Amino acid sequence: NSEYVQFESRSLLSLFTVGKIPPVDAAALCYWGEYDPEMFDWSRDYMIENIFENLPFWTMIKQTNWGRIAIIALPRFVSDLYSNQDDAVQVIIEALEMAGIIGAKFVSLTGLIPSATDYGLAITKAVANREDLPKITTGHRTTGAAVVLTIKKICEQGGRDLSTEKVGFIGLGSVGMNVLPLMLKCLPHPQEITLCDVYSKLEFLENIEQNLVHKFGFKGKIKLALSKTTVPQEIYDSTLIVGATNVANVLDIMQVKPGTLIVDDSGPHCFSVEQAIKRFQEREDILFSEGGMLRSPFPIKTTVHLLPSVEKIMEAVFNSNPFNIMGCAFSALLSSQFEQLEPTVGICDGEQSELHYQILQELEFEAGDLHCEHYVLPAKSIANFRQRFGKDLLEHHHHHH
Amino acid sequence: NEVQETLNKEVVQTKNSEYVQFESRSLLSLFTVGKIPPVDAAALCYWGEYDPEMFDWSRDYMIENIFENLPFWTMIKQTNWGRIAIIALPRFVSDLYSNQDDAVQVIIEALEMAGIIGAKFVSLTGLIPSATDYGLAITKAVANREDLPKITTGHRTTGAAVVLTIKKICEQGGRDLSTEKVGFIGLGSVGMNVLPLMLKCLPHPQEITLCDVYSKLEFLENIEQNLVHKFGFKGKIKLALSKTTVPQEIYDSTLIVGATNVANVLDIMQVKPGTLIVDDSGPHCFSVEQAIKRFQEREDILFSEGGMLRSPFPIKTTVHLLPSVEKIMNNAQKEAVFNSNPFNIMGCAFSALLSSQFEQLEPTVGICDGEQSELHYQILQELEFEAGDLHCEHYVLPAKSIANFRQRFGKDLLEHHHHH
Repeated sequence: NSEYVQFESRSLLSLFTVGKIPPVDAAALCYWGEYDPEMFDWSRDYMIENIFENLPFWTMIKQTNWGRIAIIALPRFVSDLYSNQDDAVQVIIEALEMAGIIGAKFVSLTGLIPSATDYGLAITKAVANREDLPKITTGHRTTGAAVVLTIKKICEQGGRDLSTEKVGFIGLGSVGMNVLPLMLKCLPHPQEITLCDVYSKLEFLENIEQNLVHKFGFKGKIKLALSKTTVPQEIYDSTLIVGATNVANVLDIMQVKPGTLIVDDSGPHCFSVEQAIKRFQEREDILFSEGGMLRSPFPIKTTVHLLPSVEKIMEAVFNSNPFNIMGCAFSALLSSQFEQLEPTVGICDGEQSELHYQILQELEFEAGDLHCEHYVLPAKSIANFRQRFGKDLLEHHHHHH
Repeated sequence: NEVQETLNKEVVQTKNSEYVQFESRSLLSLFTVGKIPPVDAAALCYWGEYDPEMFDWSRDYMIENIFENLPFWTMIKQTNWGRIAIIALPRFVSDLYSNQDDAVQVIIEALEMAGIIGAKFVSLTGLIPSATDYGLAITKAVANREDLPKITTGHRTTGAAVVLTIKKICEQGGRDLSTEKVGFIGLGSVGMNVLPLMLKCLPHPQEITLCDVYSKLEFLENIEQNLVHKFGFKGKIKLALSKTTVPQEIYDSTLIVGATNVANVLDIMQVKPGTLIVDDSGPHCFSVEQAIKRFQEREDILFSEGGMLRSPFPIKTTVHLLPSVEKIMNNAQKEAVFNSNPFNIMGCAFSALLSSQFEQLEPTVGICDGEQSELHYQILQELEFEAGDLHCEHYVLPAKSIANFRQRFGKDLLEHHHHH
């Protein structure tokens, strides 16, 4: 019941081969989340062998004003990619072969696929000098641009100036190392920056601190804090929290002070999504949103083909914003339309993300409106937040517990 | 549920042949991930006739929700000369006869799929030619297109297979063709191919009887005149006209070559003892079960398929059943059809591979230049090809029974029987 979301009962691969579906220009690989024994009544290995059949599954088509992109689901769960890298690389190459057939020239590795494939390098090992396959990309330079666009939006809608914010970064990984230099070059420098990571990355954080004062030109307070399973209480003194970590529920959403802004690319989210919604509905004292979601100026027509096996035991996709598309997936389409936006493999210099930011703003792209998975923060609640939690009013709220 | 579900599966994973092998996963999907090499040709087929007892679904439900109005790549034939894809159109026999425009449309879509998996030529097997004006209805719709593989009716190759079956049924029966009174039932597409080819490659018979429906009298009269001038036939030529059932005149024939599409026109119980029968008809012009019953009790006839070829080397066949249908066949002998002669392949399907390897063998659309079949016959012989062993659908004639026929109805023994 919408012209921008339509379900297709027949296989998209078959319809393509009979000339009923035009080729795509790019593709994006995803996985089936994590296995839940209450959702499905099969075992994990039975679903991999008999339901997914160890084959890539072309499940979605997104028609944008800048090309078409196919969504292909690998026949694995997220834990299966981490426990066997060789098998994960193998199923990706097969998915790359299918993506090349349907016309894709670039393929994004969405979710935790980079974190499990040496950020794409484990795949380039097996591709060697093969050319018949489309080129892979982690899309993390576009994800970083989407995070910076969300920082800009959550501060604008919150009625808060970034230059008088105390920003805390949880997780300085591939996406994290793209956001921090890009944030300083596109937005006003904050009053304070806090870097937080594992003990293994102390010298790593110590480096970024020194790069912050010389190379990036940050002249504010820089503090270093280390996480042990959970975040140090020091991070709760931050007024804006930027999360880009792979460990889940590291931030206690009930310990953040009233008026905190949270931008989290992490999927899974570094905080409890359900506890954040409940606090926001009762208190309306926080702003939190996805970090890696982009909002296109023009709507996107999404065709959906569910696996008939899983379709029986299933809203979710129809209950979506037709203007929204993930920055990681869209990155493959960007590389296919703009040769200057080269694909990214592994962790490398994050300065080039400024090109992605400029292009995204040139096309009148902005971050997706403030939302977290299924929940969209209502505009009237955001307005109530702006009137109640300006910088001059943060000290005048009771911090529970 | 799982536990037993998996057990069941484990067992039927009998996959027992190095020549025939079942694949539970989609052949199209396995191709797109580089696990299945491209093919050189394809063959289009259909799901036979719908009988409400075989399947438990409605005919419309199966077309819309089981076939999903899409072609189904169901088989791969790996021969020593190329690979062929067997693609099933989402239609039955009547769906092709009742709507030609829709039949052409789904055929176009099948050509599109065949081209993607690498096929350069596509055969129209079964009754598809008779339902698409022998390909002309498809050629008119693909006009001005260069992106699709070329279609062919393959009837020049089926005709070569029929002549090869005539040569084999006479050799195994211990009979000489030059002392046979041959009767042709149906001078259609393949019939107009076998008659000129038979005279140009095998010894001329003593007598020839042309038999068809009434409206084609002067057509039969004209080819009769072509028989005496074009091919130098100096034997007796009689013309009989059939209506509903063959005329008694061809029951006087000792070798019967059927090439008609109307079924049960020849009474197998009226055939004189010692008669040899080759039939391409699909539906067979005779009752198959009555022929098996008479052959098992009396062993006084030889009958076989006409359009089946036998390759000198075995053929590796990959079979992927429709998962919906696979559970309805369950574990009966409908899956014992897996057991088949790995040397056997239909001449119609094999024709598409022949055109992809030999440029002199042009695709055929419409009924034309039947003599040209001689090429098809010559190359096939140079490749050491022969007709399939004497068989009729599921039944293969045992060698001991064929020997009993040759011992009792050989070349010098036919004249010493009751009906001469």
